[PDB]
Amino acid sequence: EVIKEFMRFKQHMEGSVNGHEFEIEGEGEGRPYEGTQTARLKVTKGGPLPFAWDILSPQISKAYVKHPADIPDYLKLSFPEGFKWERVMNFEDGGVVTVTQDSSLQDGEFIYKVKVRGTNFPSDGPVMQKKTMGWEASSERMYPEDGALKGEMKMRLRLKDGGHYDAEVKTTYMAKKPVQLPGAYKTDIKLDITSHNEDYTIVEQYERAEGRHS
Repeated sequence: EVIKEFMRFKQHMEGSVNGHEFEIEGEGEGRPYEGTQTARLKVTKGGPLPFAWDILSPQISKAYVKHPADIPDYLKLSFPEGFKWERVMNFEDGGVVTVTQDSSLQDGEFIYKVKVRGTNFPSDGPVMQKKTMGWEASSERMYPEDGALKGEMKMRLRLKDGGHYDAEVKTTYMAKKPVQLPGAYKTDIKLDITSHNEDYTIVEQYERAEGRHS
């Protein structure tokens, strides 16, 4: 079986937010059938970033989602060739992030390449002023459509001030081969930033994700 109980990944991310270009490299590890993983990220070009790390954190791994045996695990089944995903996050204040991502399995390790584009964040808003404080737990509504797997969710970012800053998120996950699509279900996800240096040029994260019937 190509996906072992323990799997590492390597990751390259590039992109721009509000005109600022960056690159990040990461390495992570986790237990795909348990839905858990951690990663060490570092900003390798464009640091320090003048925006909140938190808009980048959900772009850093859906092979690590626990599934019950009766929900086909389309994204695990796609390996070793892998899958691609594309996402839009529409933030409440008009900011937008679009993502394209490629996922493959090479010599026992997952390989991620991510391209992130964000724009129209207000300069006095919480993203450009770095006033965010991590994501509340999300529930992604998963469903087959057009021969792909889609996910929808409202994600909420905590704010330094006590409130929240929300995004509507839409993602399309497309396996490189037509492995078995599931029926509709939900995935419970919680992502934590477990360590960072002051300017977030060195960051660690943890995520747990588990699918269940809806």
